[PDB]
Amino acid sequence: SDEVRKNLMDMFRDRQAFSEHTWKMLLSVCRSWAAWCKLNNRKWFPAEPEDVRDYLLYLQARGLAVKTIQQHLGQLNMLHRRSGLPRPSDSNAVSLVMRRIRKENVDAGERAKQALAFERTDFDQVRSLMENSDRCQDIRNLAFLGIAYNTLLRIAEIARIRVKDISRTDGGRMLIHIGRTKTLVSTAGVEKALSLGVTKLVERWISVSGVADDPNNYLFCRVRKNGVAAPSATSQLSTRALEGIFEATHRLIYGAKDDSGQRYLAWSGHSARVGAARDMARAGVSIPEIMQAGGWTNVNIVMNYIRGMVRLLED
Amino acid sequence: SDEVRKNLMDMFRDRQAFSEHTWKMLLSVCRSWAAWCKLNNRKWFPAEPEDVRDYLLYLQARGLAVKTIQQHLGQLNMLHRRSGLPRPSDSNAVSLVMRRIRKENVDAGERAKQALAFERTDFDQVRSLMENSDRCQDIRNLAFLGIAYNTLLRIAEIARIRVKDIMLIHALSLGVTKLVERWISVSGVADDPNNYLFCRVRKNGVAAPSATSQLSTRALEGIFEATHRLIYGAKDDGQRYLAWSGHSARVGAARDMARAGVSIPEIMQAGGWTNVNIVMNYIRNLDSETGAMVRLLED
Amino acid sequence: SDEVRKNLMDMFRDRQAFSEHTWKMLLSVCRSWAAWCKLNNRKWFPAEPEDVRDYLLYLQARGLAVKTIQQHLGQLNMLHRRSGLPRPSDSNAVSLVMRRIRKENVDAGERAKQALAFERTDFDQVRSLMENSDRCQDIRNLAFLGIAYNTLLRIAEIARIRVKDISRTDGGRMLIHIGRTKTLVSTAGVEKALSLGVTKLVERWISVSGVADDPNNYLFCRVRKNGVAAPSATSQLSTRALEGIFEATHRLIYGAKDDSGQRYLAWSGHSARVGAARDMARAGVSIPEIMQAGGWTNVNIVMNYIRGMVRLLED
Amino acid sequence: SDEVRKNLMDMFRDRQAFSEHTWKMLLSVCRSWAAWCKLNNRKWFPAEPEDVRDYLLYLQARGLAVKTIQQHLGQLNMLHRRSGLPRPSDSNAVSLVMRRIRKENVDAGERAKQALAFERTDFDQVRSLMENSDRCQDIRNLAFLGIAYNTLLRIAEIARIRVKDIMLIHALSLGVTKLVERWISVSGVADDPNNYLFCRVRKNGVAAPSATSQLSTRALEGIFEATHRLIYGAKDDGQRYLAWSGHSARVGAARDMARAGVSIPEIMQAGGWTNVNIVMNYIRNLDSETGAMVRLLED
DNA sequence: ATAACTTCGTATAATGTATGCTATACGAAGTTAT
DNA sequence: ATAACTTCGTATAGCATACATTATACGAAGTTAT
DNA sequence: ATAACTTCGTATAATGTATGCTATACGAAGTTAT
DNA sequence: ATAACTTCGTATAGCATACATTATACGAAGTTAT
Repeated sequence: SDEVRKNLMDMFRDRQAFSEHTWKMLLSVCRSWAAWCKLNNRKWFPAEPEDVRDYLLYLQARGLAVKTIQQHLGQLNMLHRRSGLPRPSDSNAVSLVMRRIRKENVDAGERAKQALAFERTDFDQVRSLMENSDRCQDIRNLAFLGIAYNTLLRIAEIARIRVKDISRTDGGRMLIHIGRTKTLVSTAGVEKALSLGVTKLVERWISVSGVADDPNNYLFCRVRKNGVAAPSATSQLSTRALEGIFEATHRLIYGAKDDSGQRYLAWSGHSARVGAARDMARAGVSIPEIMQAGGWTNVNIVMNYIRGMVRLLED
Repeated sequence: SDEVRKNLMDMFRDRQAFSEHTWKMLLSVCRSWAAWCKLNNRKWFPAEPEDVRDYLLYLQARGLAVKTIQQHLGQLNMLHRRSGLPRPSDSNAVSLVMRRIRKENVDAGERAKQALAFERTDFDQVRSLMENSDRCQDIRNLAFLGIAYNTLLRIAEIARIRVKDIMLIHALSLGVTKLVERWISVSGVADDPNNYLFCRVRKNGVAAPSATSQLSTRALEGIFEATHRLIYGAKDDGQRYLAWSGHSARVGAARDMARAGVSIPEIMQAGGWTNVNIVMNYIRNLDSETGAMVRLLED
Repeated sequence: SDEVRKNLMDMFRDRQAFSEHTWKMLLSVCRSWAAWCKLNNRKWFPAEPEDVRDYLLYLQARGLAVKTIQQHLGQLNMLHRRSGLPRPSDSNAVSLVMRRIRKENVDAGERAKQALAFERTDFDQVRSLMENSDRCQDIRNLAFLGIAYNTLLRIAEIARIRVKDISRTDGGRMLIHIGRTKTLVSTAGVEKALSLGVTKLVERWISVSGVADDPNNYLFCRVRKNGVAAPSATSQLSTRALEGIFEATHRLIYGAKDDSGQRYLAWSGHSARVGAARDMARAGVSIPEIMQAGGWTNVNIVMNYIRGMVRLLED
Repeated sequence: SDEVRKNLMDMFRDRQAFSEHTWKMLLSVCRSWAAWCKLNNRKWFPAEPEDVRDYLLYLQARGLAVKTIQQHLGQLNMLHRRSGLPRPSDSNAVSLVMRRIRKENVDAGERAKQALAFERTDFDQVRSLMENSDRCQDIRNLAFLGIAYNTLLRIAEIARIRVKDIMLIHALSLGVTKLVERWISVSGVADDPNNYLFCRVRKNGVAAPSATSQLSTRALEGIFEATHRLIYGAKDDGQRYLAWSGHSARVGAARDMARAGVSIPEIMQAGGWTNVNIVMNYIRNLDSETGAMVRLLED
């Protein structure tokens, strides 16, 4: 069909309308789906409902998580819907098997996971250890951890900060302007206040690195084995390296991980959010304020992160 | 008709897409609706709008709650979506009657009901009455109440509890932890970790632990009812919530939890709620909830 | 067209799906529109866009309010949409003239009106005067005014209360259950707490009237010239009489109205809402709580009811 | 084509359905889009999707804000709805590009701007500098600033103020009420109640009251700009908000109003807001607004 | 030679909610050991 | 017979997941100034 | 005979919000009295 | 000439009203136990 070829060419040509992560997973699912179709002598595009159902069961049988199985279906749905075609999910054979895959796996004990928490006590501990270091990598890392906990920003947002995005309060506290997040894409954006303590950690980093030479340099950059920073206004410190800082900091304090293979055995990119949430709840900060602080325009995710009547039952 | 044959095969093949409780309800609504169709000379499948409308009015006449009538329509809608057929709810007729039936029943003064509170005042009173009893069933029945009150767990949740899951149940009170021990002793459930914590107790007075079979939720409701009949005698003279039942401990738990005064999201995470709707409805007739105008008028 | 005849017959047959006020205005607009069409040799059903435009201009020229002109268009839109036909508003000639009618009238100084407020001071004043009366009509009236101010319920809701809808708190405060309102139609409904003061006023009314003989008797009923109440479980005290109480109470304290002809010269059915709102704001009750109290699931209307920097500009 | 002829006649007949400001913008967007179409050999009416898309990219290249590009599309959409024609926004192409253009400009670090605060610190400083001046314009300019700060009225609102509407303006400060009097005297606006409170003042130094003509909002913006140039000299070295302008007094008013600390719905009803969005954005970089985590970290 | 990355691919979390699904209710028929 | 349940059917109260992306998680392989 | 209604018809308020409409911004061309 | 504006065009920030009912507002005419 011609319309399908054009609808597809129009999405491609304007791929920037979507996140590059959306594109990477579109292709990754398509490889995986194409691979399966090839094994089974099956036509991979206009995907056929029954073929998709079998493929999802196949993923279930490979022991994959329910949310990953949902990702595959989702990308397949998108590809078709934007092609002008009906979704696999528009057929009962696929909608029904997806429920089934969910209900069975859940009933077998499968559960989504959460980032191990990075809380105030952790930050205070890491800070008391590292704040005496004159190594430039230690000063960067402490400043990062501090921003992460303070703001609840996601690692991709922290990496996108440039020097010029940093303003100030009357009191001297740093304010960081954030344009794009996962949930919002506007020119207003949001602004994030830093405590005087975290502000100092950041100032010290700016001072030792020299990132403020260009207002367009990214606040965070790499540091090579000789403690010399490498500011850049066109390449950012990768979110993988930001993950590494979290992981290195955990290892510093707790040693090496298991060889179990499981995720979330050490701090990760989302550890400061899970932990700042818990800390606010524990401090009696209001449920709306917690939401305000970590960009959430609704309860739920906060609830999962925050999870004794016995107090009452006694006299 | 082949596309409905396939769709019905799709349904049967992936039946595990829905709980067995869902299926029973679907089946129950279909029997009822088919029976009516025959009685009244109508074809039950595919459901035509004028017949569904008339059927809904018949259910109204029969005296059923708006929510019940919504169940019958919803199951009918499901039966048609998982065939290739159009939902009766999408006919203009059925849409209109359901608006009518809803506004018309509320006018007549129909009200949602909810579990008669089982509160501290009631738990202590029961504790008193059968604390110094040596009958196994009394010992089991105090343990159950203790857990239901203190945990706010639903009855299906409590039937699945196993002794290996144990005080912390995957947090209990002082005197509730002691009471669940006195049952555990006399019952002998500790013998297999994979035994269910609660099990039958027969007329001889001996307990029968089991890893394969759990106490039915009906039995657990029975414990609440028997505890009410014990005190207040044969159930009130033919409607609902005239004695305690499953949720009674949940409803009553929160009422004391708020009457004692503590954050609502503390209450919510107690029962595992995340949509305050329901917790508010349980707690609503308490003097702490009377709102700004009472506070202003009293000054 | 047959479909049109059936679509119309289906709406009629299930008219109970709509409020009887919706039906009364459907017919009232239809009379008015039919009358105009007849004057001008014009077919009134399937209404023709240009005919409708002329009719709205005609209403503007008769000096009617913008919201009444909108009511006429609205009922005409409903009639057609539920008939299966396109709305007059679906045509540019009608959408455009409606904007114009709004913008011009507003620009000429026309403004929507509000109920004159019935506030705490008014209630205290009326109460101090009438609470010494042994007339049964005075006891009813004081109890009504008190419920109206306490609950912010609308007059139709107050009239629909039956004795059995009245429960109690531990403290002794009356609670009234309300099923249907303007905004909601559910079997849960809402419940409304009464202060101890207002509760007493109500008890006294129950005692002198004898409305509690039947739990199905309406709380409020008529009282004849000899002070004998007439409880009923099938006829309610009309909302027009409830309006009269408000108007009689105003006259008692302030005397007769102007002969200007304007609305809102004395208290009315909505006077207790406008006034309880103002009182809460003035007392620093939270904006969300005000909303909670008068059934509003959103700000705006509260704002209009609640309407010196100079405090700040001075030292 | 006759149905578009009628629809365009519908538009012209009921033109008062839209403000003249709306019409100017519509006209401005149409000229621009027609000019482009000719330059690039495309038909400007009816707008085909691929051409609108290319036109939107051209606007991006031209360096315009996402909000500007939304204006051009919106006016084009209006032009097509009030004809019988389909909105270009409803083509898949245009939908995609607008997503792209938006995400792509935010990436590049484009930011909404807003009026440079005019706050107490600034009002007192200006008061100082031209309080003891006897030039009419200085006396008028202090009165205007006084009102703008104290009322938070928009400039179009202030141009329409008449002396019969007057201190209460259908509430002013002590020293602002005094300053508006000293202008009223020297100006002689009190002479006709239907004179506008603010009027021109010519190079000779005499005022010209008028009931028919008001000060343009451009003049009122001019008062803000002249007051900035007076102090800080020729405007900052080619973009926006480098001096005060219309809303400057509004933005600056709330900043002090919150820095001084008072309820946000008090602030909102001051300026006539009812959607906190904007008031929050003005007040946001103040130490009182730094949120729970700063409060927690500082302990 | 190696610290400290980057780039990459599979894997999976997260982002809000309305009404479609799944719970409890409870009279009562059925079942089994005492 | 019957206590003390289980299974059932159908009433009614009460949760949680499908939807369309966009983000992180983490081992591994390539990179580059020391 | 009349208080205290009821019923009724025209008239109009109210009920929530998203993005379509209407504001301000500001360089600059045009205008008029000094 | 030029101060001190107004009119303009096009940029960008910021409100408010169309949508589908459902309710009240109030004078007037009919009603009914005193």
